[PDB]
Amino acid sequence: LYFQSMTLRLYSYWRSSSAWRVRLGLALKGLAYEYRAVDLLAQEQFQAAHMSQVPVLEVEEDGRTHLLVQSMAILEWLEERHPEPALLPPDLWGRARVRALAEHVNSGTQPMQNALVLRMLREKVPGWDREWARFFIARGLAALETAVRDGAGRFSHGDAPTLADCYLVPQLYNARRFGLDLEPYPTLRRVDEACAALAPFQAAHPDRQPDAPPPDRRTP
Amino acid sequence: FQSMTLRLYSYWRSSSAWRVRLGLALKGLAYEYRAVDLLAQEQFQAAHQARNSQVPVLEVEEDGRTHLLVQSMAILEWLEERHPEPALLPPDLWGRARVRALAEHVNSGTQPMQNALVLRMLREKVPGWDREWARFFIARGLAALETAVRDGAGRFSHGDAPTLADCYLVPQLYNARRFGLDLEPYPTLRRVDEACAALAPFQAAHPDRQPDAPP
Ligand SMILES: N[C@@H](CCC(=O)N[C@@H](CS[C@H](CC(=O)O)C(=O)O)C(=O)NCC(=O)O)C(=O)O
Ligand SMILES: N[C@@H](CCC(=O)N[C@@H](CS[C@H](CC(=O)O)C(=O)O)C(=O)NCC(=O)O)C(=O)O
Repeated sequence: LYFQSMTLRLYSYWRSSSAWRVRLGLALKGLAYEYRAVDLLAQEQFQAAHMSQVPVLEVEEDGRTHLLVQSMAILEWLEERHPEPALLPPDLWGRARVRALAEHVNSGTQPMQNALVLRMLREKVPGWDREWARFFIARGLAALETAVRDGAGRFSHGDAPTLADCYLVPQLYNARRFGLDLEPYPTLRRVDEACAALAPFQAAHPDRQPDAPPPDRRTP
Repeated sequence: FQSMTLRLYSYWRSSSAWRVRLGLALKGLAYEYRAVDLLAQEQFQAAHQARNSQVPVLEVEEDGRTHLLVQSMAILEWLEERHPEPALLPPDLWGRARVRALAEHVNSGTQPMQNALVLRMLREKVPGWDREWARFFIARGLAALETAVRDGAGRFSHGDAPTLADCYLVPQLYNARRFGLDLEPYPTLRRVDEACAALAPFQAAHPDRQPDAPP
């Protein structure tokens, strides 16, 4: 049953792009949740000098707890459980398109720049991790720019936000982090600007999260 | 009215394409097989900064319009929505989320690490690193997947019928074997793989049955 007293708890790190996607689905659906910070920096530093993954959406209903993992799985659950406002359109072609744009990020871009990948690159070849990240992010953004520019609306798919924007916006933030020039992706930059003006996008941004450090205490 | 026709751009040994071959076979859907010369393609990509594209692509024509569906997971979701029976997702919200997470552990969490471009770039910087990396990341993904699958598996990854989860698992185990990984540490994955292998659709989708497989 779609029991209505579910409470939600998100395990999140302020600048995790994977967690940010889920923050965006939650914000866009107008869903309240408890923020449970997971300090991935502390865990990295502790593990170095010698498991907890993000996102996890914990759903509690009357003494039963469900732990939902994988951003895409979590977002598809949100869309089934709370269908309005829809972040997938009702037509099947559009659904496939939106899922493909999400997957270009989910599977095609982010994994190549995740923190474990980058750490293992730069252990073998100092400095190369950031060059690698820029290469693979640029490749993913080029695929997106082409696939989006196709009959583009104001957003990645039509004239309202969808799951595709939930994946695009955090990925462009990571692109900027690594110093990738975004000049070649004008459609993506336009979409990013349209999203940035919306209250739910503002709410989900890293800088607004409970665990966000001030600017002068952030690593690159 | 032009009724729906399916054409799959595939390469016999591509795990991403195989996933979609499994969805199509499980649903009893005929399709035209369109072979892609992936090895020639990847040689070009490597020499040209991979600017040029991926399989699978499912080309669908209906009512005079053509749709090119990309990304295995998006294609498989479309097949499940467009042709519901037999179902490759469970009916209940919690089981759907579990099956999608299992699928994504492979789709986003294991296969990208071992993508031919990723391994070529490693191999260009440090010869042999590609093998070490693939083995590390596939084993890591499979270890996590074993734990997750064991909590909910029946005969198959989720309960007692095949689901999208098994469409991701089976090709990924075949790739693990290509990289020489011991599969002993994943007994649940192996038992599920064996249950799937016995089924006609899995047999039909396997690399060795495809038109582009070597003699
Ligand atoms: N495909 C998964 C990706 C999850 C993921 O990469 N999570 C990272 C957070 S995203 C972040 C990079 C980012 O901002 O994209 C990273 O740490 O890699 C993580 O939890 N790392 C800690 C760990 O595994 O122990 C998903 O979509 O949920
Ligand atoms: N997340 C995507 C993955 C697609 C993918 O990696 N496709 C590979 C084929 S899968 C294969 C590796 C495999 O067997 O997994 C590989 O050759 O990299 C491909 O077409 N590469 C050529 C290119 O990018 O130009 C999807 O699920 O469709």
